Amino acid sequence: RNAFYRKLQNFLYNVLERPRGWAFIYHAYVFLLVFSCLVLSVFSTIKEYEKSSEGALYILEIVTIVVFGVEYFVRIWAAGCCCRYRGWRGRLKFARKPFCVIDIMVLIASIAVLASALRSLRFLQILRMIRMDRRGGTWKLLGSVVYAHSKELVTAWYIGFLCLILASFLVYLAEKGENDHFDTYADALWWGLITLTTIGYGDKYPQTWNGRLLAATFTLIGVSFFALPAGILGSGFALKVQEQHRQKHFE
Amino acid sequence: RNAFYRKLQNFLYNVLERPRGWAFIYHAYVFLLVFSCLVLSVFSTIKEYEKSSEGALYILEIVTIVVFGVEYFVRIWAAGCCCRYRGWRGRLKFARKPFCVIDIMVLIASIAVLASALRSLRFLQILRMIRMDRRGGTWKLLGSVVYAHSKELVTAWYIGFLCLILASFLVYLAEKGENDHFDTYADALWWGLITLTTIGYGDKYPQTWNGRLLAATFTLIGVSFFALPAGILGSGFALKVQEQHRQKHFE
Amino acid sequence: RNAFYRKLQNFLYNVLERPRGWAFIYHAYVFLLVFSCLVLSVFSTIKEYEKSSEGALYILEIVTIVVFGVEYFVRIWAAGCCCRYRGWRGRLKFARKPFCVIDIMVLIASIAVLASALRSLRFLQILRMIRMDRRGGTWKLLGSVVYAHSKELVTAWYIGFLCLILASFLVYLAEKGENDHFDTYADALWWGLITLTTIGYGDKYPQTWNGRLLAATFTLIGVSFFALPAGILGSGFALKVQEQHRQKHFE
Amino acid sequence: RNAFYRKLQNFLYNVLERPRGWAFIYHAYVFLLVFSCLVLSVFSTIKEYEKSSEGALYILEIVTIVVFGVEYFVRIWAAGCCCRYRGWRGRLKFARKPFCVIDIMVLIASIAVLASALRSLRFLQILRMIRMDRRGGTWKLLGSVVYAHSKELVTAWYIGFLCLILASFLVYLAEKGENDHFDTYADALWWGLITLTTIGYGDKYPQTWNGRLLAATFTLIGVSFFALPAGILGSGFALKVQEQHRQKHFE
Ligand SMILES: C#CCN(Cc1ccc(F)cc1)c1cc(C)c(NC(=O)OC)c(C)c1
Ligand SMILES: C#CCN(Cc1ccc(F)cc1)c1cc(C)c(NC(=O)OC)c(C)c1
Ligand SMILES: C#CCN(Cc1ccc(F)cc1)c1cc(C)c(NC(=O)OC)c(C)c1
Ligand SMILES: C#CCN(Cc1ccc(F)cc1)c1cc(C)c(NC(=O)OC)c(C)c1
Ligand SMILES: C#CCN(Cc1ccc(F)cc1)c1cc(C)c(NC(=O)OC)c(C)c1
Ligand SMILES: C#CCN(Cc1ccc(F)cc1)c1cc(C)c(NC(=O)OC)c(C)c1
Ligand SMILES: C#CCN(Cc1ccc(F)cc1)c1cc(C)c(NC(=O)OC)c(C)c1
Ligand SMILES: C#CCN(Cc1ccc(F)cc1)c1cc(C)c(NC(=O)OC)c(C)c1
Repeated sequence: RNAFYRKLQNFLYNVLERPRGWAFIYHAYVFLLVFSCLVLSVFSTIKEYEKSSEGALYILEIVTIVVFGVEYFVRIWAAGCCCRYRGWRGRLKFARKPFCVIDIMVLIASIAVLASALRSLRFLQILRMIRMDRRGGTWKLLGSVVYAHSKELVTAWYIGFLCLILASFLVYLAEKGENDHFDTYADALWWGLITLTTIGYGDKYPQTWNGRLLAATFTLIGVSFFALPAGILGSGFALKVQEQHRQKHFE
Repeated sequence: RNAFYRKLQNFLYNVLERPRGWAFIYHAYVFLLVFSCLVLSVFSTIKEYEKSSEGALYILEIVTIVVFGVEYFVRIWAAGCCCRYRGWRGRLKFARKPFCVIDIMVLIASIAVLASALRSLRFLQILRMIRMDRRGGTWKLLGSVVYAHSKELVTAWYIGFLCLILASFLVYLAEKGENDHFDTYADALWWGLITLTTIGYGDKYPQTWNGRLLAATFTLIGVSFFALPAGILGSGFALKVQEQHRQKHFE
Repeated sequence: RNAFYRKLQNFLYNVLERPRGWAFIYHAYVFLLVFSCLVLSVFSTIKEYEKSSEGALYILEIVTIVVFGVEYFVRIWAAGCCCRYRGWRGRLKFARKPFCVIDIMVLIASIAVLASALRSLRFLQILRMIRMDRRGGTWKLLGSVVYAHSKELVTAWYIGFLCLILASFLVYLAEKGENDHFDTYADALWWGLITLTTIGYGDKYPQTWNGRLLAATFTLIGVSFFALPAGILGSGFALKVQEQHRQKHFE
Repeated sequence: RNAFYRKLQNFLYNVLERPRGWAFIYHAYVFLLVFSCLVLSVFSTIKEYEKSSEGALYILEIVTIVVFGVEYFVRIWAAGCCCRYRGWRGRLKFARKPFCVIDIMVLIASIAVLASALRSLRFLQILRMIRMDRRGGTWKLLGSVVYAHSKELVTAWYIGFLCLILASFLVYLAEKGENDHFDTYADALWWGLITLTTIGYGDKYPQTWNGRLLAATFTLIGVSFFALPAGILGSGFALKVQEQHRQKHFE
């Protein structure tokens, strides 16, 4: 009874460790559970709906603690699949990795919390969401694509900042006394930031003909130069996928 | 008198079934008719304009029922073009497909409705709009492009969610008591969602210097990381078109 | 004295007709003049600043009429450069083209107007702006790129429309009586259109927990599926430039 | 003691002049210092927080003056690294370049200012931010990419302007008397500009059924044709990076 043993250990370590396919289904389900916990906590932040929120949240938190403990133990057991971590010493030295210790300390802290502390619960929940990666692949990919396109990101940032400063100063000059919205340069800078991002709250906006005339040009330039970085990064990601796919199809 | 018979049957089945060219003109016209029906229903949802809207909608609904019935019958007849569905048995077994039964049940239901029920009319109208595809090609193309770029979509979603949570929490801390807009963490989360998408209703916005200072950075990051997915998918679609066009030109 | 004659005629026809380089400077200057005329008319639409607006606009309109007449006559004269239009008969038959007759009728109409009619001035000014192309190249390029990417434009439009309808209906159901903003389905549709485009006026927005909860998902999907078409078309234009540049460098 | 001399001079000139790698760390730190100075000035523009703002700003301005003077002198000394600028005459003729004279005059002016003048401080601070490039590389790259994609930028601008004019005029006609927001054509143009950019202040918006019906189409077209330029430029930048990277990898 060792062929089935090794088969199961291999498959379980592969699914729980770096997955590639349908193994993501389990990760999606556990993510959905933790997300439901987070949403219930957010609902518990209110007074009207506090009752039902805590009623569900208590049992859901117990369930997620049970699930996380079981997952951690099965991961520790299946760690013997890799040729490096073998035996008692191998599994003992496996735990020294940052993420395993993070997991064990996290479940210890949350079990202590559950057994005015909701702030700690929020912190631990967002930290668990941070833990979802477990390998920093997202950060590495983002850093690679950002470094590849550093020159254009820098030029876009430079020109956008210059346009923001110029537009804010000109509008502040043109509407110093005729509009109470722009009473200090800080207010004009806030207006420029909120308009060149196209958020447009509406709390501030030019009213004199000078301000509207100057905006009709400077906002037209600034909106594009503020949307540029997202387009650059999206095209970078798409081109990287294209090149990777063609290269992998070659070999 | 069978060469013309087969010619007409072939051409009509090709036009009514998968079209490639000017056949889309008829589809566009029928879509325009159903869209006019939908708009008239929306106008009939109001009390001031109920009279004229209903007066037009009755006859337009009758016309569209007639058109859909004629189209269904001619499609059933022309189904004999394909080598698979032939004869009485072939045409009888043709109707078992999901979309043909959907069409027949749909026109039956709408004719029954026309012969406080406007909710059913709305449901059936949006269902007809769903039926416009008839092959799920849109869904398949979207799924293919999404699967191809899954890694970058995931990284963008992860970083955007983290930025949203961090910004909302920091602003909520900075404006707990000095601004009545942010009285619960749910309100801060709503503000963050509405600002990082650049919708910017204006119902909530920071007013203290802390909130504005923290936004000036976190919204700058979050707006880009929330615009990223659309750019990624658009570039994916464009690159897919380029590769498909070059490949088809090769052969 | 015929080498200089032909040299000047060739150069002037090339600059005035399809330009390629610094010839665009003259076009830019004339565009700036007509744009100034338009802006002065817009200022004349107001009562406070009517005086100075008309004072400048009268002389500017006279100047632009003079310039347009001179340009039309010199174009007619230089039309003899092309091997097709030659001599009296050639130049007479040249005028039959749609744009030349448009220009002559336009300057006739504007000279008649200048010699409560400001509406006609606005119409003729926007028409002159339309005339700026003179070849429909913009429309042809747009049509080509749109036709190339028709399938993805259609899928994006389909999914975006479905998302808009679903989100609007769900929010209307969730906020029929608890929010006076959503009192008819037309209002909910207007809100959905204004939110999925990220315009976000703020005149309408959900207030109940149901509406906010449903928006937190449906707007996240819809904003991306509404931004998709612009990204698709921009990537199409960029890829077309890349391919054209490489092809021209090949030959 | 001349091998170390030349080694240090070479390394310092390379780091202070065109950098390529970790040399950017020093530039980032000096940028952070000047940015802190700017933010403190902006805070000093207010009356409530003037005290602490000026208290920090005085010493920070002294520190930045010291740093800039030291940097200028060390740059002048290290200029001897280049084979062109050598000796007393070489270093003397080095200063004639626009940026060196700009820097020396700038530090002279700021030292004079520090030894109701805050407007001059703002001007000199934004000018120092302008000086951050020192080579105009950002402007050259932007100009190159803009020139490469000139045709599509022009077509997008043309169609977007036409759509803006048409939509504004139609909405103004449809809401001349029933909505006080649109009382002059200038107001309608302002509304169109603020809506087609998706800024959406909310100060103006259609209320009659005509205006909403016409917007539901014209804004849908205009939003895409106004977002087009940023997407075009972003894709251009990404494709330029791809081609440059492949070409450099070739050689
Ligand atoms: C102003 C501006 C942009 N920034 C700074 C910046 C970057 C990203 C941000 F998110 C915020 C601020 C910037 C601009 C330039 C030209 C350079 N180049 C340089 O100094 O080399 C001599 C550098 C090193 C930084
Ligand atoms: C254009 C413009 C403004 N800037 C530059 C800037 C910022 C702060 C300064 F103090 C000075 C210059 C800018 C713009 C965006 C969209 C982002 N976010 C982003 O790129 O996400 C990927 C950032 C990080 C900076
Ligand atoms: C937080 C976040 C994003 N999401 C979830 C998500 C995705 C799309 C949505 F639209 C909404 C939520 C996410 C993030 C990561 C790193 C992973 N990777 C992983 O767990 O493998 C170990 C997965 C499987 C999902
Ligand atoms: C960035 C960001 C936020 N997220 C990720 C997210 C969402 C919910 C969570 F609970 C957790 C993480 C996000 C953003 C967009 C634009 C979309 N829509 C889309 O991509 O359409 C193609 C989706 C589906 C998710
Ligand atoms: C709903 C939706 C989109 N539209 C219509 C549309 C297009 C552009 C607009 F700007 C507005 C409306 C649409 C959708 C599909 C699936 C098809 N395909 C089809 O019928 O072939 C069988 C067609 C022909 C049109
Ligand atoms: C997604 C979405 C909505 N739709 C589709 C749609 C429109 C009307 C219907 F009645 C039905 C379906 C849509 C979206 C945009 C941005 C545009 N404009 C554009 O693409 O400019 C290039 C158009 C022309 C249609
Ligand atoms: C209207 C419009 C766009 N513009 C002007 C413009 C450009 C950029 C701006 F930011 C602002 C205004 C424009 C349009 C066309 C067709 C041409 N072509 C031409 O005249 O050749 C005969 C030119 C030379 C300029
Ligand atoms: C589409 C549209 C409007 N236009 C064209 C236009 C402008 C003024 C006119 F008077 C006439 C035509 C437009 C749009 C944008 C985003 C920008 N900014 C930009 O591209 O940054 C890179 C500019 C410079 C012009």
